[PDB]
Amino acid sequence: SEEIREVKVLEKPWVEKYRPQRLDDIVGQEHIVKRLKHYVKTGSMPHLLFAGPPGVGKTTAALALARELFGENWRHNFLELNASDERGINVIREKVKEFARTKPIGGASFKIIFLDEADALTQDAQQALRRTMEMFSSNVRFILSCNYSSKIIEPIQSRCAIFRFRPLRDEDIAKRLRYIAENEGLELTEEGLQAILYIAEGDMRRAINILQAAAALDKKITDENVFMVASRARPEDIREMMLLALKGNFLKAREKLREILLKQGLSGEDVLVQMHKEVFNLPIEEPKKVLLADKIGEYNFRLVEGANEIIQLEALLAQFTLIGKK
Amino acid sequence: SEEIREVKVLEKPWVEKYRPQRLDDIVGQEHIVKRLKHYVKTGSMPHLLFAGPPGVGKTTAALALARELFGENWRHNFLELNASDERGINVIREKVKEFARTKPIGGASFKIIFLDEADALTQDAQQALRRTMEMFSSNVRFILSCNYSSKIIEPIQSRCAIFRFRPLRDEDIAKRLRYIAENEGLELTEEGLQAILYIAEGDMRRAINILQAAAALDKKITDENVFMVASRARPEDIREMMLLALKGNFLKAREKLREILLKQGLSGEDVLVQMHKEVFNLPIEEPKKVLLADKIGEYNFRLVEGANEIIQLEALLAQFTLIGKK
Amino acid sequence: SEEIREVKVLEKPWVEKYRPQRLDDIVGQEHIVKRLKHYVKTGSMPHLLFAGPPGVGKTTAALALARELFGENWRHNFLELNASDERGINVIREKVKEFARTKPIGGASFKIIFLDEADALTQDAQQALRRTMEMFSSNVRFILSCNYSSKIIEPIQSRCAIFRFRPLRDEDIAKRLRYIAENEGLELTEEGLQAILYIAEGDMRRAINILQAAAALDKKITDENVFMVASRARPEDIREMMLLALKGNFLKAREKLREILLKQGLSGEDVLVQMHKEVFNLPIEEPKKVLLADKIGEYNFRLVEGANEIIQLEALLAQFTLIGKK
Amino acid sequence: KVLEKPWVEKYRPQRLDDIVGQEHIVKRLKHYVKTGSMPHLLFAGPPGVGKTTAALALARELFGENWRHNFLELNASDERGINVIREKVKEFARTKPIGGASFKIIFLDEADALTQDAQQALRRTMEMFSSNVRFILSCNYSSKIIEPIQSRCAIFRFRPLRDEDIAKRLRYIAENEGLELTEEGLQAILYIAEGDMRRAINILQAAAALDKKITDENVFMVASRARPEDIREMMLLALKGNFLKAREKLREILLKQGLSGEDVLVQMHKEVFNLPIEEPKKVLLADKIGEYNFRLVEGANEIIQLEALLAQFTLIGKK
Amino acid sequence: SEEIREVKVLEKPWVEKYRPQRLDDIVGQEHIVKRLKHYVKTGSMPHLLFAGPPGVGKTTAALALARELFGENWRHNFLELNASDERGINVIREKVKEFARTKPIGGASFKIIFLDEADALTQDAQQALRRTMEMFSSNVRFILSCNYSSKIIEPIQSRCAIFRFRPLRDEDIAKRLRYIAENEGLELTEEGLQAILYIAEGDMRRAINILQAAAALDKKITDENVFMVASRARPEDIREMMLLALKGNFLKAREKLREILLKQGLSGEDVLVQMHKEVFNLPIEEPKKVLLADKIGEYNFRLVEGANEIIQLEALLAQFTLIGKK
Amino acid sequence: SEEIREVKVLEKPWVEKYRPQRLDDIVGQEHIVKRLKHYVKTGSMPHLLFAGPPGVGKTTAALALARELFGENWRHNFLELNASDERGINVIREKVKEFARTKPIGGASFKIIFLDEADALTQDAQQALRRTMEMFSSNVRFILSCNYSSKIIEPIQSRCAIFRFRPLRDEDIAKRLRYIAENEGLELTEEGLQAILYIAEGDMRRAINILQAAAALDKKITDENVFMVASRARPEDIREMMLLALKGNFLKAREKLREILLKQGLSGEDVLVQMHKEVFNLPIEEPKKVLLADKIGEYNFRLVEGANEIIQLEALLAQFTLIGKK
Ligand SMILES: Nc1ncnc2c1ncn2[C@@H]1O[C@H](COP(=O)(O)OP(=O)(O)O)[C@@H](O)[C@H]1O
Ligand SMILES: Nc1ncnc2c1ncn2[C@@H]1O[C@H](COP(=O)(O)OP(=O)(O)O)[C@@H](O)[C@H]1O
Ligand SMILES: Nc1ncnc2c1ncn2[C@@H]1O[C@H](COP(=O)(O)OP(=O)(O)O)[C@@H](O)[C@H]1O
Repeated sequence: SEEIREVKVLEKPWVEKYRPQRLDDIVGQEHIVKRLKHYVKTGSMPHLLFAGPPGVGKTTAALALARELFGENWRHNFLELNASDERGINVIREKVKEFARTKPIGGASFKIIFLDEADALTQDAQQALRRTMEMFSSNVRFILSCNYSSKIIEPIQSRCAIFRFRPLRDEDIAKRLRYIAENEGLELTEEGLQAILYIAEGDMRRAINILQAAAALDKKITDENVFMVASRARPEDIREMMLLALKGNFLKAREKLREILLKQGLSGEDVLVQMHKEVFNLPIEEPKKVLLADKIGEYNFRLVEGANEIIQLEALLAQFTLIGKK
Repeated sequence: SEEIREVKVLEKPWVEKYRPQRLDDIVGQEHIVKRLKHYVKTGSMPHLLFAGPPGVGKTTAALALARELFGENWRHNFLELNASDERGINVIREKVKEFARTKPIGGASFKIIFLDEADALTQDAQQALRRTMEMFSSNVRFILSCNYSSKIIEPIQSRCAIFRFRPLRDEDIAKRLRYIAENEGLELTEEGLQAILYIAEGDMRRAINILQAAAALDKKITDENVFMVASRARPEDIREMMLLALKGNFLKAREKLREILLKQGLSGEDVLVQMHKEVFNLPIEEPKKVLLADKIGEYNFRLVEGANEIIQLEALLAQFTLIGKK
Repeated sequence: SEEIREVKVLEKPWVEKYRPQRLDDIVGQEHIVKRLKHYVKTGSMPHLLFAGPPGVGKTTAALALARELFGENWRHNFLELNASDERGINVIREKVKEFARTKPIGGASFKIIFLDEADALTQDAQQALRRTMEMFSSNVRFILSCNYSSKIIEPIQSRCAIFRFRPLRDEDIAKRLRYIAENEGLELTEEGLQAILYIAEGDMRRAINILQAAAALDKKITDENVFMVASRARPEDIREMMLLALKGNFLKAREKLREILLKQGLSGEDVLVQMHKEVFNLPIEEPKKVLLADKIGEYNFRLVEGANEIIQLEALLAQFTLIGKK
Repeated sequence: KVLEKPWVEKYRPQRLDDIVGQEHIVKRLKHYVKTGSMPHLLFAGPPGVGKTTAALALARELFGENWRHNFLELNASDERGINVIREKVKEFARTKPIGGASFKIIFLDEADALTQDAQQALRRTMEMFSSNVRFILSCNYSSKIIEPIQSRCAIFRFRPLRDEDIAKRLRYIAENEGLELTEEGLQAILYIAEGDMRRAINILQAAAALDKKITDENVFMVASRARPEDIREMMLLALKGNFLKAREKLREILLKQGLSGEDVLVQMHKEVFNLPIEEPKKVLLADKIGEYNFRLVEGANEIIQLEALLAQFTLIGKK
Repeated sequence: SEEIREVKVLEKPWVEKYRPQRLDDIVGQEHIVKRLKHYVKTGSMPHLLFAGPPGVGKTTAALALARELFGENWRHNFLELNASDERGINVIREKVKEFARTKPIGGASFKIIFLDEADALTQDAQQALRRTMEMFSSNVRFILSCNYSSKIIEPIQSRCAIFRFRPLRDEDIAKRLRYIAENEGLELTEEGLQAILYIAEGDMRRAINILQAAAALDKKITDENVFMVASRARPEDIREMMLLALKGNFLKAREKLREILLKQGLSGEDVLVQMHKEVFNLPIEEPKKVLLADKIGEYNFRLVEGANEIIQLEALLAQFTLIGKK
Repeated sequence: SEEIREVKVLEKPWVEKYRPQRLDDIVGQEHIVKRLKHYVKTGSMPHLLFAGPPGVGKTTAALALARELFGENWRHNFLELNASDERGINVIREKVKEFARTKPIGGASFKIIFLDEADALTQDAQQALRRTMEMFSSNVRFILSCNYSSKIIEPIQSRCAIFRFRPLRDEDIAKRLRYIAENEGLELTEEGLQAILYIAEGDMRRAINILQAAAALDKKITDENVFMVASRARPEDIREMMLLALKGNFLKAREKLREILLKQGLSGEDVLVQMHKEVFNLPIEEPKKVLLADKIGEYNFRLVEGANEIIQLEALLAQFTLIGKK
């Protein structure tokens, strides 16, 4: 009757389907929320600037806040625009003037325009936005999302309360993953759990995206699949490949590299990045880590210029055999 | 010579003549074929993301699926567009805009678009295709081909079923080469065969294009003609050249090189890639292989850095900055 | 009946709320102001050129000169373009053809175009400007802003009344700090005051913007809050990181970088910028200072060109460990 | 009209005095007409500077209205095989002249293109019908022609034309073909041709192929070279300390004109000395331009890189 | 009915018209002449290896030898071939087979095959020659010509009598020239002769070719014409360009270079060779000559790789300005 | 016919005229020659493995072995192949089996196949040789040549009698040179002999060539002719030149190079070869010797690629003084 289990899990993004709906559902940002609640509890708040990584809270809170601030009106008093991609037409001109001119729904004191990826706007775009901002201050309240506050011109920055979102701890990312798992028919094995936490590195959205894609292959989330979904390899394999080289077993490490490459089908950059991570979890004297670190930097730049992936990766492993002889 | 033979033996691409038209006519991608058959046998499939090398199954598996799904109605329900060659993102979100606006043919529930070289798209481009993908999510199903899944933005990957195509085994490649050989009337010499395998190293397409090419020169497939069209020197020659130089006969290694570059007029990268390969077929101590591998990586970069004019030009402008303030 | 404390402070930029609105309200640069009062009480004034540090008197003085020569419409006879934020000497020349186009509002002898950072234009550009300055000379007067009168060409300078502003002392702007800090109800801690001073680097505007942003974070203007909003790290922390590297403590330097990166949430460019500034306050010989300073620029080039941030940033630390040894 | 015939082959000098800028050469050429005696001639230099103009202009004065036969014009870059160069000549310099002088002229355009052996064959052919015909070999560098042919030739080195010379000629074509030669466009055509008269005539035309009005824009547009002002700005930005914006402008240029690393590179080379900076800076830039031209060159010399690598094997070879 | 002198001067190359006919006429190769005379005087002669520069006596000697060995029969019994495959190694070993499979004319005991540029053959080729050499050793006698004996394989070298030709002293060259000047009614000025000798550096052929070229321009041989037809600028001029660049006048040096290039019409390599010849004749400190010699070597190699000449030449001049700042 | 002394000397290469005929003719391997004679005495031998450097006795002895075992029939029973020559050894494998097929001529018990450079065979290649070593062990006997026995697989080593040839010594080489001098009517002087020994440095083949070449100029072998025919300058001269450069006397070095070049007419490479050798005989610290040597190698590469000989020689001498004063 219905579609296949595969399409059922791929249709709607788990990232959205399970985004917390209230400032009390959000996690790991405890201090950030306390500040936000104060707003909703007193119907008073200035323009906001949410700085930090993607998938750690920002837009979840930008929505939750509006929700607890307008109840059933959030959707009629909250304009979500994405500066960068610019979803649609001139999503920064005639669109706003409309929303901005009308009034809030309910006894609401103001509206909210959530400009996501604001730091993607040129200095000029930000100048215009500065005016377009102070223009309807009385009616609209801005919530600017960005990677780095230092990428937003000061005129705009001085009119905002700065919030700095940081990565989330594993436990928190884990609780959410365990929940989505149970409430989806998944058999989240612990190996698969750890495999997701490690890669995700504190980015909730990222962990979810890996969890979902994983489930599409099978309801039993195994680490082997966590790795097949992300262009990732087993952290254990990457280390062996390096140690083998360091120890002096260049040919063998070339062998290992060949396997990881064939099994995972990941890119040179993918391997390089994993290499840069595992190198620091190696029983190697400090001085060798210094040399290793420099080499990874240099080879990363060679890849950027277009150098041959396999040739460069093998030349890097040989460098390891060289740094290993000391 | 061959009067008209060199007109019929090469008028139609043997890759688009002997290309499997049935999922079960595909070799090497077993577990992938299994999954694909399950789609045609349910009428439901989500968006597809095909990751791996070229000429190894990705496009024949797209067509062999359109066939088993649209019967003779494939040429009108299955569209193929190259993400790179195509003018741009817009032209892309355009051609599909008119294709996915009219229902299928033959009662098929949906039509299919095949975006080849999808990772060739910029991030912004992948943002456009993303929206367009969701826009026509009911009428059309997308099959995105890419060299690495890690070069496709997460929003799109979290909506596709991931498939990883690996290189075909030499066995299967030969099985099909003999076939095409018989039905085409060719003296498939044991030599010329091994050549094509050694050069193709897993790439079905590449192996065929070469086979057909050598045939276009002479009905009898000689490893001589293989290397000729293959634009690759004889491994024996490459190894000799490198071995001579290693012995200490630079002057002689250099003549050998000149000859090669003279005969088949290969390229710097051609020779380099062949040298990278043969380093591991030489009778030398591992430590020497370590060095040679490092050196070949280095000259690969020298070649790359040389042909990357923008990187050079910008490094120049930066030199100006350190100068214009001295 | 009142907004929360956070909203009161932010509502208007303190840099304006404490801006000498009149010529006779400026303190510190007396000799200069008096000369400016000669043009207000005479009606006649030539093209001008202000020389001095940022936020030391340049803008506040020019703005005041538009209130005593236009009345309350200091906005309909006073343009404001930034030579460095503008394309070139065309988009700028065009803006002067649309401003001087229509005679000054009311009975106004002429309008005024405050070109900020004029000495940021190339000399071929400073020519076109000199050409444009005169052509409209009649209806519009200019107030070219620069950092050094010497960075302005001859054709220009000879036509301007050179006003030079002296860098306000460090404990000088401190006055206009403890003031506003007490006039706005703030427990401006001594540390924090010093922290603002270190980052302000002689610019009052930046110093005010930092207090306002810091005050919005809490009543007590602390150092932890001056950095968090400034998007910078404690100079001691930067230097300690660089020093820790030079000494060969690579591993420790890494963690310092991680901490800074994690907590303060800085950007690679942010870090690289602070590294380049704290490298000269190092208990190190000048020769190493220049080398290190160039390495920072080398790795930034890599970043500008697409290299991986954490990989390169750490590679840079290793260069430090390596350069320390030599 | 419109574009019936290339201004070049149309407004080409017919007399040795119609030629300008190669005075030392013309004076020597008019000594041949004056005595009716002349040896094999060797013309070396760039294209569009006077070589063929003189070849024709000379043959006209040595044969008069009757010179269309006493002048077999050939082009060395012919069908791979000089076996066609001995039969076509076997009968040309076998048929003595009449009406003209005591000999015939065979203008072999681009003679420095022949291979060693081909040139040695031309040395016997040259000597074969020496009494009948007289050769006029045209080349880029006389150093490409074998000495046995250089010693038998009177050598003339055609230099690039000066601006004043080229300019006026363009004018005497504009004011007779319905054209407006403004100042922005003139200084433009000149700047790009760098003394090449054929080029400055193909640029004047192509730029007028949009309208008689020759604008500095129509000029750079038709041609490849980018706006000197742009290249110059980019460098000043860079020099001024604004690497980011310069990088930006560069992309522009490339994105616009669609040029190569070397074209842009030569253009930079040219404007460096045309910059408001002190001399010492020009020293450092000059050095830096050379360095990067070398990097680009080295990067593309696949033989040198490969042999450098084999030389390295030799090193690694010694255990 | 005569011809203009310019015409009578260019009818036949003087290197030929005046090439010595007898061994006794040959100059500056005393000892060699004697060895060869002993062959004609005894009818006994082995294979020969003539090593040395071009235009100093090798060919003349080979010919003069034939003339004395075969009288008028020298053209019949003496065959010259350019090893530099004036058609291809074999299609040259073929021409020697036809020529060798026949009896000598006039009743002489053997014929001569004079190989020009033997040292231009690869080792494989030189190995084939050694065979052909041994094959007809009884009928033919080979005279192999090379720049350096060390470039000919030992097997061949052992079967030959080595003759090491040297450059000719100026006196020797002067005589010949003044002789030809006498016989051609030219005015060889002291200066013109000094120029010719300077430029020829001992190569008789070269000297005579310059004389001839210059005579074609005027019975009066002036150094102005010598330099002009020899495509070399005068020493004093090259020295000026260097001293100009060396004292700080880079812009001037460039100009001078421009003049030389345009005036005399040299090449990039021509200027470098001249600079190398003249740099040691400058009133400069030894440490500077050391840095300049190193630079000329570096730039020579850049030209060898095909770098742009003007760009490299100006860049080299800039190096003179830098080195110039003691 | 009665040719002059010279023609008689160059009649045939002395290396071949005096090639050791019998095992007692061989010089310098006394112990080995003893084992070899034992085989001829008993008419039987196992497979052999010759190890050591080139031109020191391996082939010579192998041939001398075949001559004594087979007498006049050696050429029929002794086959010599080169392992490294893959293509040829395969396009001749048929001939080999043929040699191994037919019985030994003259009634001898077996034929010998001499595999030169047997250590250029891979592990599998060596495994296969072993197969055919046993296969025909009854009719043919193998003599494998290599640089190191350690490069031949244990299996194959187990089946052979190992012989380790060592370098020859001046004394062995000098005795043979004396024998030839006597058997040719030469006046071998001490200076001449020591000169030869010095130039040949352990190479018997080269030593004989130098002697023959010198005998062709005179019957009295002087150290003057030896250096000349060998195209080498006085070793003291090369050393003095380099020492002069190193002390900082670049100009004197240059003068010396001039004198040398004036006295002989060597090539850039001739000089570099000698420099490369004499640098190791300078009273210099070893690390310097390695620098200088590397440097000569670098400049030889420019020369081989077409650089200007004299310009590079001078640039090289400069590099010496730059290195010295450091
Ligand atoms: N504290 C959190 N609690 C629960 N889910 C979270 C939290 N932070 C992020 N997420 C998840 O990550 C996704 C990314 O949105 P968000 O956190 O606002 O970051 P961004 O600014 O990159 O959009 C959300 O859809 C949500 O599922
Ligand atoms: N020693 C010499 N005596 C007389 N003429 C010489 C001598 N050396 C060179 N020449 C002249 O230089 C020309 C070059 O020929 P030659 O000396 O044989 O050198 P190559 O073998 O390089 O051609 C000859 O035509 C001859 O006129
Ligand atoms: N003892 C010797 N007596 C005479 N000549 C020798 C002797 N040893 C080597 N040679 C010379 O060296 C050449 C090289 O052969 P050989 O010594 O067998 O070494 P390889 O194994 O490298 O071939 C011989 O042809 C011969 O000219």
